[PDB]
Amino acid sequence: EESQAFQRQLTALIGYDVTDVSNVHDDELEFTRRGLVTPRMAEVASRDPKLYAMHPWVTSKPLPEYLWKKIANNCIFIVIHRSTTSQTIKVSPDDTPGAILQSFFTKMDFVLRVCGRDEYLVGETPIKNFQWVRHCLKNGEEIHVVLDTPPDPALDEVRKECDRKFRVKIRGIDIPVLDLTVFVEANIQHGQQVLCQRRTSPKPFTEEVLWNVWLEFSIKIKDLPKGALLNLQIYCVQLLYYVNLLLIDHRFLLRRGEYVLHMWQISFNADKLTSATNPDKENSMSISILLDNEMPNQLRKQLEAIIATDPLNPLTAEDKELLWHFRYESLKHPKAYPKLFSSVKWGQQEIVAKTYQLLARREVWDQSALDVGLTMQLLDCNFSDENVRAIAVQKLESLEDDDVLHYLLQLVQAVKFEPYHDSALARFLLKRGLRNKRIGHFLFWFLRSEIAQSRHYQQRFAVILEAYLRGCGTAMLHDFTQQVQVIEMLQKVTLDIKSLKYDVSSQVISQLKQKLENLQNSQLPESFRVPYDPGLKAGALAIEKCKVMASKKKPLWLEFKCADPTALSNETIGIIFKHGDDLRQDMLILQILRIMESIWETESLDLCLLPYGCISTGDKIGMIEIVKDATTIAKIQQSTVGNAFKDEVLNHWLKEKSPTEEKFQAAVERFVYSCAGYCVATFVLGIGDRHNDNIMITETGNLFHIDFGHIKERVPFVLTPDFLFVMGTSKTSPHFQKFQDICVKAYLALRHHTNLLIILFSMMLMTGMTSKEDIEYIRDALTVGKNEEDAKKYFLDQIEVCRDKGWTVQFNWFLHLVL
Ligand SMILES: Cc1cc2ncnn2cc1Nc1ncc2c(n1)n(C1CCOCC1)c(=O)n2C
Repeated sequence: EESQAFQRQLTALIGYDVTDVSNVHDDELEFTRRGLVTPRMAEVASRDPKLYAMHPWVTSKPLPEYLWKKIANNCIFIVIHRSTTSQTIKVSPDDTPGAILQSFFTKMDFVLRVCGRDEYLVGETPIKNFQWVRHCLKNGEEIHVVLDTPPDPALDEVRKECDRKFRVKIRGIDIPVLDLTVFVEANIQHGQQVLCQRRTSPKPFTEEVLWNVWLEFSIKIKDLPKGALLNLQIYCVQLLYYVNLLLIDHRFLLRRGEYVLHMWQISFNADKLTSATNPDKENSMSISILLDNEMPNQLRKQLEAIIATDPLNPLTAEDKELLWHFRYESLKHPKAYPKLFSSVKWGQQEIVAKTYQLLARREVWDQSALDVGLTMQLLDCNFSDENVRAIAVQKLESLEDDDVLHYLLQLVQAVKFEPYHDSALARFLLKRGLRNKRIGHFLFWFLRSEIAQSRHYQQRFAVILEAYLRGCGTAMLHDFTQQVQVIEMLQKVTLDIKSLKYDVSSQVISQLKQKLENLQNSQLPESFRVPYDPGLKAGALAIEKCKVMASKKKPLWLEFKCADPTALSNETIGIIFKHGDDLRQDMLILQILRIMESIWETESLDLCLLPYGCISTGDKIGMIEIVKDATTIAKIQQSTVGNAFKDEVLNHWLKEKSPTEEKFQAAVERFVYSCAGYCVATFVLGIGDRHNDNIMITETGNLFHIDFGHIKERVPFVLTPDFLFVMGTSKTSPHFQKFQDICVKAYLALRHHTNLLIILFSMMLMTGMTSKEDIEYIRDALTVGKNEEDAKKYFLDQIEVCRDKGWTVQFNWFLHLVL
């Protein structure tokens, strides 16, 4: 009774009813729901109540060289607040919050919480290892902390509880509303690799097409591997409809009986591997089927060259036969594992057996230091083997919480490549999310994003999210309810306003202010956590400061009062609500940008990127962080010029925005670093040729790219004469020499992680955006196979292309966006 009311709560939180069984041909999902109860109960039981409640955000990574330079006399200052009194305490970087709290007991148990944020400085960790402390030192900000009560862990309450050949009969296909011919193609797939293919006779394409044909395959029943798919496709030759059926179910049983599968239409892609059937029964095409059944010196040199190549380089049959024959020598190299597991003939019982016998000897793999890039390779579309994939998830177990946040989005997307709903990787995301509130918060949104707009993976993700939500605790369930109610309310307003020329009229601005006033006094909760920044609690809408922006898509500019009084400022929380752009694509790029920032940190570099907050909430809709004191490069050009570009404008803008020369000199240095940062990052990703309306800058000189939704004279990246003027070049300058030095050092630093970026990219396009040629872009961009000296000049040439193009490209972009 109250059990049923709790499920409706979950349904509203998830955005999908998990109990629904109208779109299933088996009990996989229900078996998975049941399956995940154990990992859920196991993690809820093993987590420390106190640390789970306070969620301390910490890193074990060494403090970078640039932050060591910002700390004088091995002393950090912390301002400790309480009601009206605040004192500054000299703290050593190695001091534990427990020891610092004893100093505010002798110098005249409570907890140290960051001012105006739900972020605590607790646990056996030196302050230098707290992310917020690192954040403050990075931006040159004073650490303000408040002395208050630790939150009650009671609030985190969890509610109690055979030699025959394989064959398939194709009965027929049928579409309600369609003189071309048509045929059905049947494939036995195991991780992209087609083991066996069979076709039907072409019949005239009508509203109902019957065959009653037994399609005998070459592959034997015994040779079928677990995780193999019966891919059914309809070609008219152009492909129109597809559907997948797992030949061996979640119970290790060979699939039998009658099946009526509603197929997916066509507009490679993770959506093409889905075991799910089309929920649209009334309009979709459906298919009716029936089932009822030691090594030489030279070869080592050749093998080592194979192992060394990038993850995209294809293996020839020659390469594969070499890798397999010398699998035991190959097993001694963890970097070889993806290529070795691609040399496996999975449609042969004896070979798979030998592969499993091989995996028993994982000495080198197990002992090796974790390589994320290598681990990620084994979780892509090329590996359907549960045991192969499990060895990767095993390596991920050793990632610290800080690192899980870096890879979380890609890891959630990587669930799409899993043959079965319950999987080691799904369980891993469940385990990590339940162990940490920050991981859990993002995990919620990431999964909620896919459920909202992916009919291909909503059922699988909805099972995982229900599993999370059933163990996250009342506290967080309350937080997610407040967030879901707010965003649902605001999405309605976003779409309503878009429905009402690029001119923002008086009648439109009034209608928005009218709707927001109506929500405020109605059912909008008093406060809510910011989905892209869970540390911040937003309160009431500042209607006066709210507006509709003069754009193509007409987004909402919303401003909130901070719910936390303990904030040392009366700053408002700015959020943009937008319909028209695919923000899942923006989310993926931003996640890659943060991975690049972490790669530069390893080499003690800070290229000052601004990977702003961005959450996808539904179909072509979501929210974006308003970056305070920032403007568009085009708006700076519009203020002096109008519609033509002047080089002196940018440097002039930074001068008038600077109070002192001391702050202006810092603004120039920040522009040099940030420009170099975006120049390298956008180039590698192939999203460099951009209009200056899509590039922003802060009043503090920080340059940043925005609007990554959907991406002749071309340019590697945007390096315009106005950017070069801030560096002091029309020639060369000590700033421009510093710029080229940063670029090369940054570009070469990313090339040291070629395999990682290639995998992240390969996966990003498969789950977020395309063709083989689109994926191979990054190989050329990262100059795979070239030496550092040769690669150093390559990027220096790319910079020289920008200088030789000038304003040409920018000007042509201006013409493009004005028809
Ligand atoms: C960070 C960010 C990324 C992004 N991607 C798409 N929209 N979007 C908005 C963002 N945030 C932001 N913060 C402050 C802004 C601002 N955008 N804009 C405009 C808004 C329309 O597009 C051009 C920029 C301003 O005039 N100010 C003062």
